[PDB]
Amino acid sequence: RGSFVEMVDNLRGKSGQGYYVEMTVGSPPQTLNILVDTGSSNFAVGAAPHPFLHRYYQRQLSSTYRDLRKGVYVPYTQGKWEGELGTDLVSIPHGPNVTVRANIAAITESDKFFINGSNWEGILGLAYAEIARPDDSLEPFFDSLVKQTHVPNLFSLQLCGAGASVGGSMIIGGIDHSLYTGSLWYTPIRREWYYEVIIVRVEINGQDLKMDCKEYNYDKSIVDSGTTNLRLPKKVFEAAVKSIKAASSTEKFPDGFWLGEQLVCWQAGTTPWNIFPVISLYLMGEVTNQSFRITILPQQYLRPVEDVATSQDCYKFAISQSSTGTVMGAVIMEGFYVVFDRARKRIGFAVSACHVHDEFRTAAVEGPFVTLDMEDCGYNI
Ligand SMILES: C[C@]1(c2cc(NC(=O)c3cnc(OCF)cn3)ccc2F)N=C(N)SCC12CCS(=O)(=O)CC2
Repeated sequence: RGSFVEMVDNLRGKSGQGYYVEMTVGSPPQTLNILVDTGSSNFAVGAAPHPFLHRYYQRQLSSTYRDLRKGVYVPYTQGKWEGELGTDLVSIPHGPNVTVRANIAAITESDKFFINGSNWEGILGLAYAEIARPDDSLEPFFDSLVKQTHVPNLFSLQLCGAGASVGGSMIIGGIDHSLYTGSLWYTPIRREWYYEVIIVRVEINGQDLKMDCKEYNYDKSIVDSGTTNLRLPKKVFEAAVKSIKAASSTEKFPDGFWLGEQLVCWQAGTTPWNIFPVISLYLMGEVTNQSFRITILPQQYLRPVEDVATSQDCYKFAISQSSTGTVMGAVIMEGFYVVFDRARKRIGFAVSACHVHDEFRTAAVEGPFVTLDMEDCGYNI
């Protein structure tokens, strides 16, 4: 407990292409890069020679593979992934020294699932059984790991981010104190499906948005390492933007930029960070009527876009509207060291030692604060 040097820096990626960890599957071990995803619950890997993929899982080569004789079909708005369920021996080379028999969805067809140019071939769904596909009988990887080893029921993420290569750490079964400054503050996991949390108050540059409790969590708030943006519910997004525009009145920008429909650029080394507000989410504390506050910088919500071939320091506004509730994606998580305390049904937040900041302002985790009716920020059908 406390120092996990072997796991420090085990996360890699490219800006906007997520964070991945090296894993091995089967015997002999087939190495794959796997996207760390706290927003889903399936261990799903490419199993066929899709042209975008560096490699893929080849079941024929593995003496420990076991077929479950069940397909799985996961559709969504932009496309789909489908696969054949099995189990096999799984390890994380830069994780604990254990091998687990876990479920593997072997991907055999997809549409707009894999990213062209990316270096990952699969997705580690780290959320709970209730949202595993096809159903909650399919035990998620982390449940198998805890059930089969002496690994504590906890993991933490330091997602580092650029300011294009990213990095960070996934501490399996513990916390590394060198990855954060100040103290951890815990928010309760409302229900064990996604990592669900309750946002209790929103401030832009210290100004309360003044909306009802309930809107911030309509229909859900989640902590999601598989989403880039801070995604806010429609009404919350509107009020936030009105406020951000107002705070950034010194320089004007087209209306499309705020909808992430176009980019905006400055001359190199001359970004006016200072003209942009801090954003504060207050989270339900551990104790009745107690809350804490996390604060992100423009360095977190203005993402550097290197990819633009039509221009030779451009940025994307990475706060966006949602119909699925609040999603605290990379925009949030790049500010903090995030502890998913599954054992104690809570998520810790602390200032990330690696978060990108300037000489003037820092990402912050502050408390305690007094907030009443925090249960009422929560949503029910
Ligand atoms: C499985 C999935 C997913 C995420 C990603 N992410 C990235 O690629 C990325 C990129 N950059 C990120 O941060 C910045 F690096 C962070 N995640 C890819 C495939 C997926 F299948 N996981 C998520 N947490 S939400 C989209 C989703 C779930 C909902 S759904 O089924 O409607 C579509 C797919």
